[PDB]
Amino acid sequence: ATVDRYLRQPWSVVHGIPMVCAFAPNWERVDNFQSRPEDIVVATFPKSGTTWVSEIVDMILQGGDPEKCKRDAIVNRVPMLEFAAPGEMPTGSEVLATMPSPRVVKSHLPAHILPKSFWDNGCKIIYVGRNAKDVAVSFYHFDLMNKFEQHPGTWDQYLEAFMAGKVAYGSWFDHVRGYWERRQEHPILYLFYEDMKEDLRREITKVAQFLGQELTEVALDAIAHHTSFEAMRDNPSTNYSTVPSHLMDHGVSPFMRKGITGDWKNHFTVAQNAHFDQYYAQKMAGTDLRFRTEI
Ligand SMILES: Nc1ncnc2c1ncn2[C@@H]1O[C@H](COP(=O)(O)O)[C@@H](OP(=O)(O)O)[C@H]1O
Ligand SMILES: O=[N+]([O-])c1ccc(O)cc1
Repeated sequence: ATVDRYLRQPWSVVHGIPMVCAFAPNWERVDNFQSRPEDIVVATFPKSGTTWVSEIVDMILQGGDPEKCKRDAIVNRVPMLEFAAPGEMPTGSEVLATMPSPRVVKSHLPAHILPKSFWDNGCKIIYVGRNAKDVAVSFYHFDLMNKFEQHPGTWDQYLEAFMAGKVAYGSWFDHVRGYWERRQEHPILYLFYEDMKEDLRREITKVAQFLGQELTEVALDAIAHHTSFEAMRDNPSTNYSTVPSHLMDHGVSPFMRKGITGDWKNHFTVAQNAHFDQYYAQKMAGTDLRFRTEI
């Protein structure tokens, strides 16, 4: 009721970055967020594998036992730093204040507005990047179903906004390059969604090592089995089916939508693809960061 006036509103702006309308009021709760050195941040541009990696991390911290990951939904096990639903739920920052170390913190904030406390405390950041074409498709369908978002209109107009960095959380180009460069002065494990599709066990192993956790072969296989797309799609703890329909209309588009690399080929027109490829090449010249659009 009270949150309704924030839903389906145009983006607000915080520190020059487009922001979900409901999340933007009382930004100081974010700017002044009190982190701990043991915090683990799962940071992504939206729709790049946040939930996937969050479940992997929580599974690793539970020793590979899926029962401890079924006791609550992932939205509560891994709170989103900047989440807010004024008048209906506590903010993510308030929920995190009460959680025991090691806290797992999800965020989509670009590196330059991630709260300074994280950088000062050297907090381990696991960043996940995904190729921009698949991200755009996933984010468009997410905005169709998620009522916190401004309505995206048609796909062609959404794609123009995406390429120009007008969507919530800003420019994908700036986001992925910012955390790629920031690893110079901070402990960051920079993962690729496409690598995880190619060889999930290889990436789980890298996450475990970054976190200092040793996995038996049995625990590694258990985590890989429980973090397949099919498993996470059918798991009520990870598939977001417990979110009220007035916030996420799962009938419009499910959260666990397709889970592949290359769905952009089913949405980009021949013209859109050529135009996107030409712009992307200009915007990504001068970084060594590279993404795969097919595996
Ligand atoms: N175990 C998994 N394996 C492969 N893809 C997964 C996955 N879990 C979620 N995904 C996909 O990651 C996207 C959600 O990303 P995020 O958690 O950052 O919001 C969605 O992509 P699609 O819309 O392309 O299906 C979701 O289907
Ligand atoms: O991950 N999330 O829950 C999100 C991501 C993007 C957004 O605009 C709102 C919510």
